Amino acid sequence: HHEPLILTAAITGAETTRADQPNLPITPEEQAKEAKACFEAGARVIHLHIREDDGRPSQRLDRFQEAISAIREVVPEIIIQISTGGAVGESFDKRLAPLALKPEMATLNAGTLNFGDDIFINHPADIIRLAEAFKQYNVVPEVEVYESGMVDAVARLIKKGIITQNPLHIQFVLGVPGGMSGKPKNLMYMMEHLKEEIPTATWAVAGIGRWHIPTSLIAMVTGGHIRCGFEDNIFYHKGVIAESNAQLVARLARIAKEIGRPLATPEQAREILALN
Amino acid sequence: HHEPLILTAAITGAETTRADQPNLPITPEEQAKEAKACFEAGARVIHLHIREDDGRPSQRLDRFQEAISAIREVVPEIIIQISTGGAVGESFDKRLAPLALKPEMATLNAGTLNFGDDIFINHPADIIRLAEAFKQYNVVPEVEVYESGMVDAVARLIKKGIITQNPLHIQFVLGVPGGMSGKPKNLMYMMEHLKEEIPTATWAVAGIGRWHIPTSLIAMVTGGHIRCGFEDNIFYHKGVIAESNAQLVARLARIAKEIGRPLATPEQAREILALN
Amino acid sequence: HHEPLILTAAITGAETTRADQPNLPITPEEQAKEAKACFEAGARVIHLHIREDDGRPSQRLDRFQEAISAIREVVPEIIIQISTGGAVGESFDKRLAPLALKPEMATLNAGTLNFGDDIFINHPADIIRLAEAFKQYNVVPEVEVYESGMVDAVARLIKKGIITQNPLHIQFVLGVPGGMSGKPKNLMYMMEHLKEEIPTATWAVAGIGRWHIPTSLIAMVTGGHIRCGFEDNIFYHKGVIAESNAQLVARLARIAKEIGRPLATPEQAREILALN
Amino acid sequence: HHEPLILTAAITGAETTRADQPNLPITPEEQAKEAKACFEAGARVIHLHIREDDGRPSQRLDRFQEAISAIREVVPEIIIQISTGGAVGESFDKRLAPLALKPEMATLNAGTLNFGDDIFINHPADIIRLAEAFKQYNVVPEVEVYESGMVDAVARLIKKGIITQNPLHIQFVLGVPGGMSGKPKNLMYMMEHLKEEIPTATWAVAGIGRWHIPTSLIAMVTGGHIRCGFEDNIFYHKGVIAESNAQLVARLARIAKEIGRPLATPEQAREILALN
Ligand SMILES: [Mg+2]
Ligand SMILES: [Mg+2]
Ligand SMILES: [Mg+2]
Ligand SMILES: [Mg+2]
Ligand SMILES: [Zn+2]
Ligand SMILES: [Zn+2]
Ligand SMILES: [Zn+2]
Ligand SMILES: [Zn+2]
Repeated sequence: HHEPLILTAAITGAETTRADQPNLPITPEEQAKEAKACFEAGARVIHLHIREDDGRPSQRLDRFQEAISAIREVVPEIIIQISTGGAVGESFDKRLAPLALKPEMATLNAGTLNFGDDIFINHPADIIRLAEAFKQYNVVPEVEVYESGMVDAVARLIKKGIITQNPLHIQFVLGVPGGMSGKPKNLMYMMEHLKEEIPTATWAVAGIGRWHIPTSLIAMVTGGHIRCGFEDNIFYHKGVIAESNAQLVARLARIAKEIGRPLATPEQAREILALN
Repeated sequence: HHEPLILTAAITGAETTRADQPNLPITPEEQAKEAKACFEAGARVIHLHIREDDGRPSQRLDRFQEAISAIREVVPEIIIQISTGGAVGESFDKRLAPLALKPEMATLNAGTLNFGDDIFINHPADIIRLAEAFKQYNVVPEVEVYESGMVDAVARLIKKGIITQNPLHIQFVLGVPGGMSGKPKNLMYMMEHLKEEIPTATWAVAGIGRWHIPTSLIAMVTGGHIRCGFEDNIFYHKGVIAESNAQLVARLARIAKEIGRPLATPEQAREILALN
Repeated sequence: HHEPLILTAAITGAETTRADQPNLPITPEEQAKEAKACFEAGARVIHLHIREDDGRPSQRLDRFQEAISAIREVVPEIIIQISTGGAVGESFDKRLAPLALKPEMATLNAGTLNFGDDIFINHPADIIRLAEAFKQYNVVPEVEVYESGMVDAVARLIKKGIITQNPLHIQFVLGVPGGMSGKPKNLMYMMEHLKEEIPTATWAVAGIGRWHIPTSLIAMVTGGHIRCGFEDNIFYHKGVIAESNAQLVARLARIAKEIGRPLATPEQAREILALN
Repeated sequence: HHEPLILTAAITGAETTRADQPNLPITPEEQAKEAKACFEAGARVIHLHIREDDGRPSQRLDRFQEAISAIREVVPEIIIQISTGGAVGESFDKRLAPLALKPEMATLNAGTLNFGDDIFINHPADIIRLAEAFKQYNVVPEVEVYESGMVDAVARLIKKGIITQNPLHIQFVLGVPGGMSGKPKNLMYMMEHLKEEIPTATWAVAGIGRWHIPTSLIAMVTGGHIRCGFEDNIFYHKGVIAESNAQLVARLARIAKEIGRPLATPEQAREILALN
């Protein structure tokens, strides 16, 4: 718990509505304002989904460029990580295309799983073509794993030379209905499983909904990094809607200050994530 | 390791070929002969997939009835458990239909996962309609779980009253490329996770390929039950093709005898699995 | 994590020196002042060792009565838990005798271990006669466990009817040089091992030195209770001396408030610990 | 699980009686006969305690030399590992002295624990002087661990350069009343904890009494080595006395042959244990 802590803010996502979370940033300007407040509260990475002005999820490259430019202009030092997951059911071609904008980092979903009432599909041949696109556009991946078997699947892609990023950054996404939950036994199992299978990988955790607090506090004291935000959780407390993404980031920064864990500077975040 | 041991023989499966495993039983008569040898070697359950005479996987109800009748006639006491998984890619309607034959037991796959180069699809709405069909035809399920999150998903179906079977029998299917592996850390994690989430559930393990021996020896001494067979593993030793499914069953029976774990009688197997 | 949190303050101990920790309470008056400040900061239990005015550890019943009375006079709501461990090397007769003062609670050390440069001795026959004295004097024990095997040893005393207290309160004491450390894998293992062996037991954790923060944050989100204080840790941060025991308690209360875990009232602490 | 398996036979011990186990070897001639039968059954190490002709435990160097010479004369290939634990209650000077006989290997008990009705004492200063005697006499240690905290204590002696043996061989001694039990969760925890704290250490497990089978089957498939014998367990099955130590060794050799795990040759056992 003395190693620097990287906080990611997943500020928008594909499914959160403005009716449930009135402070949900939808436009590039709203997303830039939120990103500045999150950076000042301690966030070093923004996990970015884009929306049309009507709130529907978007995959348009011009809209992604608009949001990336707006965020970059308010906080040049923040790391802008784009989502290649998008909205469940979106075509894989549309999910892959924004890598052509050459972001510093982007997500790489490592498997298929039932996801609420639907299926989040990542066909093995599509995972390989996405992994190949990361190499061609020189984008560093954040590999998203929702279950134990996805760690093994990623290890096999490393062994075959399909994923060559080293060190590799994994994010455990815990709490999806259909995926592994965020209970402490599970996060401890996952970090130890990852250490066995991909020994040099670094990791972060996203705890959906009620799992935000248990995943965050374990990650605090096990060297992991943490994601928070409206994409994953709109509540500050049970039954109490959050005021902003920055409010969620600031609580994690306050707990890190209480326990003496320093927040990573932008330079340290880029060094840990091998973005230089 | 003093509790009775139930051995399941998965004798055929959907993908194993006769060229790789010349002793693969394909016809109902061949499957009955294998089932008798497996029963005499210690198996109390047969996990049944059917094939056409040309070796292609089948879902025909008349072919399922032919195989069930042939096995029943050689060993009336064996438990015949039919597969509702079938061949990856088969239509869900064809996978569900054989429950109408009212077998004593059948498999119920609890989630979707990448499975080798393809996806084994179990849409959440199809899992619910299959669970409903088990109730209507008074069939006891064996719930197949390939990942941690599938245990939580099954617990939510129990909470909603969609799965009412109690005690419920779970089988951990470990070693699929895309699913959780069969390493000892994983089987220990899964039995403890299941005890937390579905405390009265019983369990078995199927260790695909190289995971057959590690899963079997852990299950031996943790009270679990074991599945073996050509569907999951065609080798008796690394690089040494097995002579029969009964050879694989007999090794497990010999190890159980060495350590003093009794094999379940047919009556004990039916009592543990709540088939009476 | 809405379950009430009981904070224990171990304010003095037997070995801490005022040379290392200038604000260590030594006398009954100093201990009463600290106990009131700890109670106001959120502590519901004081774990009490006594000292002579010169700072030497004491086992005298008149001195224990002086300290108990001084604390009760200024903060009657707090639970005063006396130590039967005392200073390593103390005679077992002197360690047992203060149970005759009929405190609400007292510690019951469940095994022997190397403890720094010495041995903390708890002979099996002495553990049994101490367990019998808890029954004789109607005192509730807090059972101190430093290793996995002490949980099994306590389970055997329960089976034999030597310990009949139900529910039983266990405290994991982690970080002793010679005992189990406070790394997160260990505290997760211990709570799970205790759930298997003594399913109805409640638990707390004391994290010695550098293990204070990792044990506290894991206990926060797993339903455990927490001990802090100069007996276990004199530092607020690595290389930063704590200002008082109440400063350590207040940090835990602030983290609990951040995450929405309520602090137990005195009535709830007595109900959970079965002190009524 | 193709890694060679080293079997140790702990043939006599200090406490086993011929009244409970009529075929217990007591004299040097009896111990030599048993050692040859154990070697032929697959054992590569003899863990040696000596007795007087009346069955009383001994620490005499002339009696140790008699037993070592008798075993070497009939089976020179076996590794003779002497006990420095001896009978609980024995003086530390008498326990250390036989290292002057310059055996190939000897045990090094890494902590104190309650042991049945007594205490097995290993004062921290005595552990250090024993570690120094291993260097003085050029003997390789087998470090005996009964609890998690003993692994940390050994790691601290390595850090201080008190133990310089590399690779270090640890034996987990599980099932002592007072020590960690041999349940599968515990052996999995211990091998993983040892991998975190002493990454290059090799390990074996001794499962006392009823824990012999669960520890052996887990070690079989996790790369560990196994100890068996009358010192730890006199029963072949629950309520079935073992016929000899070689009968216990032969069962482990049969299970290893069933699963395809080779037994170490004497040369491989000396290479793995760094005895050349
Ligand atoms: Mg949708
Ligand atoms: Mg706002
Ligand atoms: Mg196919
Ligand atoms: Mg044949
Ligand atoms: Zn996303
Ligand atoms: Zn099948
Ligand atoms: Zn104390
Ligand atoms: Zn011994």
